[PDB]
Amino acid sequence: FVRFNPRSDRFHTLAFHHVELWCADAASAAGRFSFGLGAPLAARSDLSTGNSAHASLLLRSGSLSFLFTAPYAHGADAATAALPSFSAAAARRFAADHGLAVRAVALRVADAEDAFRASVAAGARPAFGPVDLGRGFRLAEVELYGDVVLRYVSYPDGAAGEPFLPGFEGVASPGAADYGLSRFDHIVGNVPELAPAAAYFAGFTGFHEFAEFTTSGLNSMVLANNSENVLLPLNEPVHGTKRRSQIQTFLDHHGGPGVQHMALASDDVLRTLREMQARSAMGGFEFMAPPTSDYYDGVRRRAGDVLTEAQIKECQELGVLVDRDDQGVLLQIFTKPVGDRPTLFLEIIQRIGCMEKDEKGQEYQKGGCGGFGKGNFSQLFKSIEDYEKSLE
Amino acid sequence: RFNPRSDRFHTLAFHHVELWCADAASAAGRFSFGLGAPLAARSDLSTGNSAHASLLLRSGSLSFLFTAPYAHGADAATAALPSFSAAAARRFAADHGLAVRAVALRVADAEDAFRASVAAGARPAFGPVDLGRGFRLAEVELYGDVVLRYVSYPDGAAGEPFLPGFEGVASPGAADYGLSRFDHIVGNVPELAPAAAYFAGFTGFHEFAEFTTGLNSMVLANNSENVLLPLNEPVHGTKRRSQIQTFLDHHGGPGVQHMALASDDVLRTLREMQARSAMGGFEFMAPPTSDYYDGVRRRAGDVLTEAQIKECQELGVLVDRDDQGVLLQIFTKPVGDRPTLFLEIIQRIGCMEKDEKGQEYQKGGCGGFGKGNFSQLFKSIEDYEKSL
Ligand SMILES: [Fe+2]
Ligand SMILES: [Fe+2]
Repeated sequence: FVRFNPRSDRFHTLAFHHVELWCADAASAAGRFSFGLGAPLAARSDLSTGNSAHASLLLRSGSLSFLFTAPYAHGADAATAALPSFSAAAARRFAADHGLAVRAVALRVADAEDAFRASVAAGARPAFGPVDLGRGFRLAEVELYGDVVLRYVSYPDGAAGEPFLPGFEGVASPGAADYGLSRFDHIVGNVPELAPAAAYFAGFTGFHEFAEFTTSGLNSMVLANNSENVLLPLNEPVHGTKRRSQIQTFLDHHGGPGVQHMALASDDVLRTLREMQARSAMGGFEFMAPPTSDYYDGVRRRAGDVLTEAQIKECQELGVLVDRDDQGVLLQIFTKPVGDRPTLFLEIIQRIGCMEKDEKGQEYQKGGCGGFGKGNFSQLFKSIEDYEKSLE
Repeated sequence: RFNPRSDRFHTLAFHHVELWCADAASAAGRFSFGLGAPLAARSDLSTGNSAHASLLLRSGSLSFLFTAPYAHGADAATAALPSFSAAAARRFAADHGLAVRAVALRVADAEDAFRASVAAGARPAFGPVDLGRGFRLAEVELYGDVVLRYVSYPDGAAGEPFLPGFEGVASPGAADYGLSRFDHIVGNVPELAPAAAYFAGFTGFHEFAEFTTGLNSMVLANNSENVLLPLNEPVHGTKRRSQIQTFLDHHGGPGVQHMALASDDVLRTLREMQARSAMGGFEFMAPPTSDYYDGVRRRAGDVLTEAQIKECQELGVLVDRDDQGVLLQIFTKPVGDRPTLFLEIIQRIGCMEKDEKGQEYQKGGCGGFGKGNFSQLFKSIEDYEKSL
């Protein structure tokens, strides 16, 4: 149901800006994600650019921005880091600690200095004080959950032509094309306990609850900004049970709280999935086994009035799950872990519905249109369990 | 000129090369796509291995293993590679970043290779052990934190994925780009003489070639000479900082500088590889300017056609020759973040010594190592700095 929205953000939160993974080797991670996701390299900051502290590669597709960063070892001169908050020692420990993982969830805000200030005044634990990067660009960080930080980035609307962040050199893509992913939809974190994680996070941002799924194996709650275009869910495990909670399994292998999955939206998910799946065999990402025709007979009954046989067929061929909503239709699919451990994975989706306008010809879509796959949980759990037992 | 055939143990050929990292999935995936080597075997949590995640890529006879250690809830006993040590691997990655940890050769008897090696000076790294099904493994120190690994197994075991404990992975939707075998693997050390004395000393590998130019080099080889393992040391002086020292500096010690991978049709191979550079594959050294190709016409116009020279020029491949042999070669830019490890793609033309029946055995090293191209090499990187 639609939960009330008290529009209580403590600072103006515009939208997701980017995500940064602190890696063992940026070249490797960025390189694989670039062809695996169809996100050409767009900016860079490394030795070739005068940064001898860290190597950073920014991949982009539509409005999706993925930053991959790794520390140099010797001859490293910290003062040359394009990202002032970088810590070689911290990064090195991060990589050994979790393998491939998300370090920063960055949101564009009206003013990074005021967002930090209002955040710390409301309990946020500071991670990196506000600094100017140049051209009206500001950055600040506070602790989100575990060793993941919530990063604030602000700049004049007129500076949006910047490749990424000051200090980053733009990279052109002439012999390059994307697969259709356009934006981050939601970023989910796993914590040992929801309430305290939620109280701290909602308490310093003013973000409100948009949705919740409670019980197997987990309790989830989605937090959103005023306009609800920024969605940050949190999961906690449910103890006891039969098999170990999939949430606990992550905390165990990951070694603590962290980003579990990131949902990436496409406006034509079928075209996008075909491109990704064509790359699976040679280093790309793999997807969860497609459900069986029974599941799909069910989608014909559940939503045969929005998808066409040739579409539902495509869905079954790729392994896409389909959910219906009081006001929208959701197509979603999950990849297998993108790193060495069964921790971080990706979700690819497309939302159908909830379109409206704002005195302009551009028709915007309501955030979270179609839900989060509540109807598919049953199947998702069965696919996960089966694969689990399959791993014995 | 003289092959003393002094091997202290039976060295059959290159078996695989293992790179250690904190993140093997990323490295393996990028390399798979960049080299055209589909996944052929794995050993990890999904196979009962909670100590390390290992991925084996393969193209023809080339085998690349990528390994990273698990951090929490790990059982060391479950390692498929008994020599693996989590703490040593973590330290290795923080020290060198993405790099080659092991150069593995297939030998007659791994135990015999080890015993014969330490009997002659080798620093032991891991004692011989039986992995099961006739498979044996041992390791000794090569240079720095890189080890020379020995594996052995009966010709009937060849019917298995990799080493016991590794699960085979089928690649129905996967095709390679023509890379078929390792040609040579080069290590950089601070001082050549002692390192080469040590290395040639415990293996019995003889000196195949030598280049005394800012670096000096010796190429050691096994009896059949199908295993070539060169060494470089930097020569200090003049102005420019030795590219060999740059490696040592950024890498933090001795280590593998480059691996030359051979293809039977390198032009065909390079087109596939270069078509993927823009999307995460590997980048190469910018092509030499046309005057260089005016040069290969002059120097190899008798063995290569105009169409073939232009193809080389489009791809940026360098050409060189010796007596009875032609070498085609190209260098990629660093494969990881640090200006250290890189790859060399080549094809050797000639030295097809046979008894009139058909192509079956080419002498190793046919065409040299690119001596005639060093000057273009110095110029290509100079053109990089002189283009910030
Ligand atoms: Fe999701
Ligand atoms: Fe070479």
